[PDB]
Amino acid sequence: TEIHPSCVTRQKVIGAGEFGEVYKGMLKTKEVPVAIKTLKAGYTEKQRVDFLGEAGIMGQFSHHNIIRLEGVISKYKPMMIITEYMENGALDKFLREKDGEFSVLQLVGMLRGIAAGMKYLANMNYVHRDLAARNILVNSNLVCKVSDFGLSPIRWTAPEAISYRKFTSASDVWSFGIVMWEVMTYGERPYWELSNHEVMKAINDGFRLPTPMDCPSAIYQLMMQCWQQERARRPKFADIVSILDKLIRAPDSLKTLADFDPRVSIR
Ligand SMILES: Cc1ccc(C(=O)Nc2cccc(C(F)(F)F)c2)cc1Nc1nc(-c2cccnc2)nc2c1cnn2C
Repeated sequence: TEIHPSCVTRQKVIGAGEFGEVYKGMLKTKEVPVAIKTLKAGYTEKQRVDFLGEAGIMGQFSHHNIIRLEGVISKYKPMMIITEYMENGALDKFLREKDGEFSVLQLVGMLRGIAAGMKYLANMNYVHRDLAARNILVNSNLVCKVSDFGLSPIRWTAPEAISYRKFTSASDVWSFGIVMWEVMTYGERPYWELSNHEVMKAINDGFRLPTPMDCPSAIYQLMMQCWQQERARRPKFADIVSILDKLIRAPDSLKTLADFDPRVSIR
């Protein structure tokens, strides 16, 4: 959809872009709130291709858990990508600002949503490469929409994508496992203070993130299987969506928690 510049008003700056700013604003069709990514004058050929390519793929995406493209401005400068505005913003910040305020069923439902959007992207043969809670937006219905703000990560990346740039939907499944851990922990930093290199050496040496507090056994088992070293052994996003859907629809299944590895405090 081509949007006319007269239908768009920018208000706030809310981020930075490839060669532009990200704004909040209002779109006419009263006025829907929207987010606006601009491509400022002097952008390169390559930048133009990535910008309008991004706009095109977003326009072909149509799924509940994928950021919805309101429209594009391509015939006027600056060029713009206009999406629905997501009131609660990015999931990582959102969960960190709302620590403990959600039920396990709400959290697992946020994970089903993300995994559904990811299954859709993998099925459309789109490799995300930067799946993290910082790239997931949350609307006022707690509905998670996969997005990409393109500031690209090691900690969320599969070992083969690190080691030799093999980015696939199986590498996105690894990232999704990290996202599961981010969610169930209310936005804790994966591996905490380990450096990037220490994170790579811990993974390749077989360490995996431990269980979040208050995490259903089935949810930890699932993220653990997203972190298989052998990429062919990881669940497909269809497997993930399926398991999450069955857990949610039979919610007692989430009452069995995985053990939490503590630290001492004694009577
Ligand atoms: C304005 C905008 C422009 C682009 C995208 C986006 O996600 N594009 C994209 C690119 C590749 C792949 C995919 C995917 F497959 F994953 F879907 C999406 C999202 C937004 N919308 C927003 N951006 C930002 C934003 C914030 C900071 C930096 N960049 C962007 N904040 C927003 C919104 C909507 N609400 N809010 C709060």
